[PDB]
Amino acid sequence: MDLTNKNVIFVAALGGIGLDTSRELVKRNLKNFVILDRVENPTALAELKAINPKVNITFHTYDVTVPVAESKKLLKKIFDQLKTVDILINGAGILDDHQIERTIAINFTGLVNTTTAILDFWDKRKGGPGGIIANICSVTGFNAIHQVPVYSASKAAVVSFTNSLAKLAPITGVTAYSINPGITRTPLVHTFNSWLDVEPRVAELLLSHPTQTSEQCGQNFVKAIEANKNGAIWKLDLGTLEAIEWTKHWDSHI
Amino acid sequence: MDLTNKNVIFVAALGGIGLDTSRELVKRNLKNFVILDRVENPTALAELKAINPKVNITFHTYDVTVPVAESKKLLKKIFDQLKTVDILINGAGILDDHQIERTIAINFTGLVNTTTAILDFWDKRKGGPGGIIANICSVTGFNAIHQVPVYSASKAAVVSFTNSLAKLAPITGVTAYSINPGITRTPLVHTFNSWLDVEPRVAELLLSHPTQTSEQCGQNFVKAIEANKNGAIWKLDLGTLEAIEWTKHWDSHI
Ligand SMILES: NC(=O)c1ccc[n+]([C@@H]2O[C@H](COP(=O)([O-])OP(=O)(O)OC[C@H]3O[C@@H](n4cnc5c(N)ncnc54)[C@H](O)[C@@H]3O)[C@@H](O)[C@H]2O)c1
Ligand SMILES: NC(=O)c1ccc[n+]([C@@H]2O[C@H](COP(=O)([O-])OP(=O)(O)OC[C@H]3O[C@@H](n4cnc5c(N)ncnc54)[C@H](O)[C@@H]3O)[C@@H](O)[C@H]2O)c1
Repeated sequence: MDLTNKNVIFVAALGGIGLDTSRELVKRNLKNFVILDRVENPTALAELKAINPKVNITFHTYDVTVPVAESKKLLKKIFDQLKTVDILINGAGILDDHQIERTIAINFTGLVNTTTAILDFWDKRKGGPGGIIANICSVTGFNAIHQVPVYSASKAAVVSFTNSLAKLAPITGVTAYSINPGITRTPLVHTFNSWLDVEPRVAELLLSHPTQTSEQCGQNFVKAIEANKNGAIWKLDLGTLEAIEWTKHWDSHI
Repeated sequence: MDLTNKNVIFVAALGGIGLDTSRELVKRNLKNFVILDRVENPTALAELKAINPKVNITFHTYDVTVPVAESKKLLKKIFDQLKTVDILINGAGILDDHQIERTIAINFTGLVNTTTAILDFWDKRKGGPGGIIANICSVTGFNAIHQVPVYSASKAAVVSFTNSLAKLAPITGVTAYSINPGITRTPLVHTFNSWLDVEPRVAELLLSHPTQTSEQCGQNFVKAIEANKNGAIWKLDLGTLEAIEWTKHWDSHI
């Protein structure tokens, strides 16, 4: 996949991992880079506009906890403007296991709802052109940080969901793969709440082991996009990029 | 784990898999068998009472979509009466990928919230005795039925969540294992909605392959309880019982 003159929507482009991924994407000579995020970051937006003024960067306010109808409304307006959208990147995430419902709504439900909304425009069954979805999950969706079990469970949900999207590609025309960063030095993991405070020092303990920077993660993120492998499960851990194999513990046979 | 004179709470005991598991549990000479389910099934309750009248069977109305505080209120009352609860079984589940939010709230969030509620009474850190949690998940949490990707992703979440609980047992005193039925002939899978109707015949196609009855599933369910393995991931597929090994794709090192 050649990103030149592509139309990309990035949900939550202006967060730690997002911003660094966004800096790399804008170097690729996108036609349109649409940022959907809950909160404006004018600094980050100004930066990204500086990096490559050939790219048309647009920002819409977007909370992923809104209902599908709301997402549909917003996507209609984007599709109306741009006509075609090549790539959707779902990047919204909260780490805070004192916030059980909000964790799940943002990390899992919200990702599912944006995806369901964009399938209205993409589904080949309704005559749509198909599309590519890049889901930011997490290595914690493979194997939990069990001191943040809710966070990890929500990421396990999106890894599964993403795997199922990729299997639906022949019906929907929409391919999908997950991007799963290992521990990355962003503000998200700087400090955070463990579930029932089983481990109040969970951030300090995590950053006592090998981490990666946002930038190395950013770089590998765009490489995974350009590889464009339907069904890939990308691990971006410790500055590297690798596709993991999902264990087949059971098969539905359909 | 000898079930004799134990106090068991079973969330959603009166459903297809539930009822058949409940029939086997009441044969074990429980002191107290507390059924929490959204809806009364008097027929099922009468049956269960008939099977072993030595067991004290109690029914409380319980929707798992209520807030933790609500679950805490209800559990307080139960713990008040019984004093001690040995085992909590979380069995609520809906299969219906036209109901995205409800699927996630019931299958994932609700499980997480009941668990979080009961830890108030169990957590050894608050001087509680600890406790045992049996989570009914699903083989779809290992490997999706991708025509019901939301359902599968919700079950992947609770598999993960349950694995993490088991790792937290040294801190909380609460051990936990999942029970993961293969396709079982209950009403749940008789007919159901695929996500975006990618496959309207998903039930008919699933029941064209080897299934198991509720009864064989029920029997194996109680065996897994009696094995009482913290951390176990029980597959109950095709009339059998086996613990699967979770792939270590990534380690947090904490
Ligand atoms: N940092 C890590 O170690 C790490 C590891 C694995 C996976 N992840 C995942 O990577 C992504 C970003 O993580 P990060 O380090 O950049 O965290 P971060 O705190 O820097 O920001 C994550 C992004 O989520 C967005 N967001 C949060 N709630 C939202 C909502 N309701 N609607 C829209 N956007 C919302 C924020 O605006 C931000 O842009 C998330 O999906 C996250 O869970 C992070
Ligand atoms: N039948 C299968 O093939 C199968 C396979 C694997 C896992 N499971 C899981 O087993 C559990 C029950 O499955 P089943 O086949 O017996 O389904 P079922 O339709 O017969 O009933 C499931 C139970 O969930 C309860 N429930 C639903 N919403 C609830 C809510 N809001 N609050 C409280 N309880 C609620 C129902 O009342 C019922 O007791 C679920 O976790 C389900 O997903 C089923």
